[PDB]
Amino acid sequence: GFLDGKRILLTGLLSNRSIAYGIAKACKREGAELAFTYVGDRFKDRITEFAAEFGSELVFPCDVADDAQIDALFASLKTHWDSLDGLVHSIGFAPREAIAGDFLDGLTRENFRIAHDISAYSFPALAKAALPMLSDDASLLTLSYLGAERAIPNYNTMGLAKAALEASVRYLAVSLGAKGVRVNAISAGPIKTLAASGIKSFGKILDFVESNSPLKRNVTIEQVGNAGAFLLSDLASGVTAEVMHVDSGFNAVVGGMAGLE
Amino acid sequence: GFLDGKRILLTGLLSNRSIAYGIAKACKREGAELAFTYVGDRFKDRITEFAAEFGSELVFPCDVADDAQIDALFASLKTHWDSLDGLVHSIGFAPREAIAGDFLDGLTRENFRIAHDISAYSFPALAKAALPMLSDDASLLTLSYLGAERAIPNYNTMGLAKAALEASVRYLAVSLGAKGVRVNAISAGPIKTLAASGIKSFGKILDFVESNSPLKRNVTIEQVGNAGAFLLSDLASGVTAEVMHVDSGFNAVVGGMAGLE
Amino acid sequence: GFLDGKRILLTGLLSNRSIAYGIAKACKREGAELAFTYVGDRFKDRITEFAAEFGSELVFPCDVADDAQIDALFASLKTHWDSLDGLVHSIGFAPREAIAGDFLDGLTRENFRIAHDISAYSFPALAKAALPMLSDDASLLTLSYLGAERAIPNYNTMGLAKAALEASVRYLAVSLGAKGVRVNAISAGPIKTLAASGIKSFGKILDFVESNSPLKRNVTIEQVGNAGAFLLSDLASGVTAEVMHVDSGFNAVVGGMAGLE
Amino acid sequence: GFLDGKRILLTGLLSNRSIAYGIAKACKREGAELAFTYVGDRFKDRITEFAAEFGSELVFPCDVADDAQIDALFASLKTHWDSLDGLVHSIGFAPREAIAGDFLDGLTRENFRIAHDISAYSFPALAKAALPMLSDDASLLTLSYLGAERAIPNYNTMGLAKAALEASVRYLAVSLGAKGVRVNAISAGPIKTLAASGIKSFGKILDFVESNSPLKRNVTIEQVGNAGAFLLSDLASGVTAEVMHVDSGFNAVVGGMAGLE
Ligand SMILES: NC(=O)c1ccc[n+]([C@@H]2O[C@H](COP(=O)([O-])OP(=O)(O)OC[C@H]3O[C@@H](n4cnc5c(N)ncnc54)[C@H](O)[C@@H]3O)[C@@H](O)[C@H]2O)c1
Ligand SMILES: NC(=O)c1ccc[n+]([C@@H]2O[C@H](COP(=O)([O-])OP(=O)(O)OC[C@H]3O[C@@H](n4cnc5c(N)ncnc54)[C@H](O)[C@@H]3O)[C@@H](O)[C@H]2O)c1
Ligand SMILES: NC(=O)c1ccc[n+]([C@@H]2O[C@H](COP(=O)([O-])OP(=O)(O)OC[C@H]3O[C@@H](n4cnc5c(N)ncnc54)[C@H](O)[C@@H]3O)[C@@H](O)[C@H]2O)c1
Ligand SMILES: NC(=O)c1ccc[n+]([C@@H]2O[C@H](COP(=O)([O-])OP(=O)(O)OC[C@H]3O[C@@H](n4cnc5c(N)ncnc54)[C@H](O)[C@@H]3O)[C@@H](O)[C@H]2O)c1
Ligand SMILES: CCc1cc(O)c(Oc2ccccc2[N+](=O)[O-])cc1F
Ligand SMILES: CCc1cc(O)c(Oc2ccccc2[N+](=O)[O-])cc1F
Ligand SMILES: CCc1cc(O)c(Oc2ccccc2[N+](=O)[O-])cc1F
Ligand SMILES: CCc1cc(O)c(Oc2ccccc2[N+](=O)[O-])cc1F
Repeated sequence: GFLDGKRILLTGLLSNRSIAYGIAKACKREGAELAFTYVGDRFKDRITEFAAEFGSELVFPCDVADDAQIDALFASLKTHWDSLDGLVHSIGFAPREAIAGDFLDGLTRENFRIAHDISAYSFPALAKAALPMLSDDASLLTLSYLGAERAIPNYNTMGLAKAALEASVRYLAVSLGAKGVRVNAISAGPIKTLAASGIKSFGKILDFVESNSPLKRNVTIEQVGNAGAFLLSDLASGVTAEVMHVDSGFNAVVGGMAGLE
Repeated sequence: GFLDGKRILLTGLLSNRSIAYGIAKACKREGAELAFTYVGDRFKDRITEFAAEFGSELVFPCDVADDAQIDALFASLKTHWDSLDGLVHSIGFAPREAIAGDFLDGLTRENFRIAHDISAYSFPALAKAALPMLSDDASLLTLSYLGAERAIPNYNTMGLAKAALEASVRYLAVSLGAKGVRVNAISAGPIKTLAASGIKSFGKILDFVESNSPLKRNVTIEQVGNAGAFLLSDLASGVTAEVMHVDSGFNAVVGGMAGLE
Repeated sequence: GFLDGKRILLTGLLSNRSIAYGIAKACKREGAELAFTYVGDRFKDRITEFAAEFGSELVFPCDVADDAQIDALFASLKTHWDSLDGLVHSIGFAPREAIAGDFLDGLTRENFRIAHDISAYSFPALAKAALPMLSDDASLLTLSYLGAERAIPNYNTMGLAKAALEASVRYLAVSLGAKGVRVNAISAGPIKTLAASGIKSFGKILDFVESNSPLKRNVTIEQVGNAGAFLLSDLASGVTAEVMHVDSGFNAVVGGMAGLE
Repeated sequence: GFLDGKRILLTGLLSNRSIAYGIAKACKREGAELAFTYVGDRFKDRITEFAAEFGSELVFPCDVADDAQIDALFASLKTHWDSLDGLVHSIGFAPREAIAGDFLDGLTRENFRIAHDISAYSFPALAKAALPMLSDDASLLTLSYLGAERAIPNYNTMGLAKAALEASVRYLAVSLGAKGVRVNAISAGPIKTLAASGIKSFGKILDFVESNSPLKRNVTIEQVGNAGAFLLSDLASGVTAEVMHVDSGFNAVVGGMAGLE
């Protein structure tokens, strides 16, 4: 397909319901060669299997809290791939209390720190670490959420982190653009994933979106994935510094103002 | 490719440098069946040829100033196509003085009217007229410009018109979304086209973008086209009500603040 | 107060519940000298009284559909005021069907035209007509609504018109800024006014905002008015081309995603 | 004036050119009672003097890196003021290399951390710490910059930090709004201040803004201050979760596309 020959590294493939699984599946379909990261030796087995069902045996540990692992990841990858065409950043984290209840109740310096460190800093950090082996027409993708633009209940500290994440997309696009590398994000709609379990009221959000988005339907990892593959391909070569919504248009409306119909 | 079987109507193919030419070329490449509109019997010959080099003999007059022609277009098309999968709105107009010099000097009620009528109203108007023969997973595309979001010199009345155009994308996405039809826009960067001749300082804008966009390069009708084809395809089924920038990221920076280096 | 000596013309004072009434009241309070417009000889009596309770006897007919009345308004005003410090644009209109039910059902070329003509074009048109007697530090205010930014049910064609209105703010700010005149808008929240009667589901919107805005309360013409007076004063001299929300922060959240609590 | 009786705490008054100095001066003028913070015992003398020229003897150390000082600040203030009506957050920091040259060259985990910790986290942290003594109609103000919205040369890591700062405004507005407290920001234009010295190319930016903003002029701490006082007053009671530009409209244009005139 439109990603033949492209070599792409995917982070954040945790289960068969992960957004990164859908992106991987679309990229593979379009002819990319894939490689994967995992967090912690315990998960090496599960990820090696995932990579195998995508025709890949390239897996590398990367806890983004750890500078050593970030540098090692790309030293390791470089032994297998001379150059890297795509990077998918599809990871994040915030302590329970930082994404539950009131925004201030759950706010601490450490909660703020961790959330921004893992969910925002890790993207340009991965970009920097990958730069030497990035090809000139490389493309970097990250995943964001509407909670960066507007206040969403329980999203809280992540919203702050995502807004910084979206800003890093713009600074990264400038910093890497002379060379030719593009940098974008997808602002995905609610998808039932493992991470989604940390958002109490996710089911409520999910229902609301289904009811109120222009398409009257929620998105899938296939849809987010197909847009992933697009942004990562040369079809999207005129596109950088862009936060693309894949949320059935939910971002663009003001919904739920029917009154107990 | 990813538009096999899709039947798509393109407006605004005036020359081999038109944005609509690039979109057509990408769609054809991806396996779409195409049909075209032209303005005025004089141009029937030139467009019939364009359609022929895309493997199509379906051409239909449509001056969007004229309700009769809008209704006739889709009565005519319906005799050849049972259903319509894609509509490309790539047209517009504003009187010379409305896009030259000071915004107020060139402002008149008629200039305002014409500009909005042709450049903004015609999109949902085409959408409405096409609705009966639109398939459920149809996709409608229009072209906008950064002048809708921020004041650009000489763009003037068009900026107002484009902002209304971008709003119509959102209302159209809601209005047609229950049925399943998606509605989006591409905010394209400066491209040397016939319409571009109406913008004095286009060459200056073109230079500035090349110099200051993250990618340090201007876009092409191929790049805008590839993103067209994407939005029009099922790869973009999670995407509606979206204004997608295809401008090498220019929208996202504040450029040219080097001082006589 | 902070508008002493300022001479300000207000449009759109229809009743004691009009947004323009609140703006007038705040400006008067802050020491402005006021003048008013009315639509149609029938309403001359009601407006002359309103002006009297603001200490003013300056009233002038202005149907913004009519170029003659726009030019006459400022010829007339010029006989009483040597110079103009403030202009409040607080007017608009769209045919019933254009702001009811589905966006496409109510869409016609004439409905589009009228809506944009009265609600959007009239602002820069008033600005142009007023320019000769505008003082260098003059300030122009218009009123918009969140329906310009995001699709709101029933708002429909007005949303398109408001988006053009908000764009005209930016082009006007550039066009009049060298001279020193500022141009801004207030994106007001839902307020029970005569115009509000044209929006079926206004009560529903009103309830939703009260329930879901950060302040858990709706705004008043006093609040919109106080922000009016601010923007019109020299306190706001660093501010132009700005769309300021006065809506208890409603614009900035994603509300109502509680599920049948 | 319009802040009589209000008791307001100001952070970030470092010199007579600080933005916080201008805000203080406007608030005092409008009848507020003021109190100030300073960083480090060395600066106690300079700030005690500043407070004295505003009729205040209330000064309190607060290095926002330090949880102990944040809690102590409001224990101390509470001994003098029963309740707090206003808080001005006008502080920040990023290591030299984090705001110089390329965005990636200067990027480190620690640089990211410090920048976000001091420039973004400290605002809601101050809000939380102040909450018990905040009155119901209290108002909190922070200062941001256009670098949060679009990539600006050399702004780099601060841009990320400011975007998180602006998001915290929205989450804080929701979290504190039921009680009635408002939370806003001013996105100020370039002003020659001590902090400005950390931005090489500040003079270039300053020149560009003067040349290209709609008002053809830069802003002052008086202008930012007057808008401060506004947001902090009951005139702005309909306004929360708002990022208000005070930058002569620079944000709203695309400037400098004249070509070597
Ligand atoms: N699911 C949604 O509704 C939704 C919507 C919009 C955006 N997103 C975003 O998409 C991305 C993926 O999340 P998801 O929905 O696929 O759920 P997920 O749980 O499947 O993926 C989360 C990933 O975060 C990774 N991760 C956590 N801490 C890490 C660390 N220290 N180092 C490396 N990786 C770490 C996990 O390993 C996991 O793969 C996230 O950035 C998330 O914010 C999700
Ligand atoms: N070229 C650029 O720099 C640029 C950038 C962003 C957006 N756009 C937009 O892309 C679209 C296409 O313009 P272009 O750049 O391809 O130049 P173009 O001249 O090739 O296309 C303009 C089209 O407008 C059509 N048109 C004018 N009046 C019409 C009417 N009454 N009825 C039907 N069609 C009419 C013309 O026939 C022509 O096909 C426009 O909407 C334009 O605003 C252009
Ligand atoms: N009330 C709300 O909820 C709300 C919210 C946001 C914005 N707005 C806007 O505020 C402005 C004022 O409306 P309102 O709420 O005060 O209701 P309103 O009915 O009191 O004011 C409407 C005004 O429109 C004027 N008008 C209509 N046609 C006109 C014409 N051809 N020429 C001159 N004037 C004409 C009317 O005379 C009337 O004064 C409008 O622009 C409206 O869109 C209202
Ligand atoms: N000057 C500009 O061009 C401009 C433009 C937009 C926004 N801003 C913002 O306005 C705010 C004020 O900066 P400024 O322009 O007045 O310059 P400034 O140097 O006068 O103010 C900076 C302040 O940061 C304070 N600060 C630094 N580290 C601190 C810490 N650990 N704890 C407490 N305070 C600390 C300093 O004490 C100083 O008062 C900043 O947030 C800045 O980002 C400035
Ligand atoms: C409500 C939408 C949503 C957004 C996320 O960023 C998301 O992913 C996370 C949520 C909380 C903490 C960390 C993550 N994450 O994987 O980045 C899950 C979701 F369901
Ligand atoms: C500066 C970028 C630009 C934007 C357009 O919308 C554009 O197209 C038009 C310009 C003026 C009037 C009408 C059109 N148009 O074809 O819609 C051409 C351009 F060069
Ligand atoms: C839902 C909020 C709202 C917005 C308006 O612009 C408004 O004013 C109008 C509504 C429809 C047509 C015309 C106007 N108007 O006075 O401009 C009334 C409202 F209640
Ligand atoms: C270019 C405009 C500008 C923005 C700032 O946030 C600014 O303030 C800082 C700049 C760098 C680091 C820290 C600060 N700060 O005081 O928050 C100074 C500026 F000149």
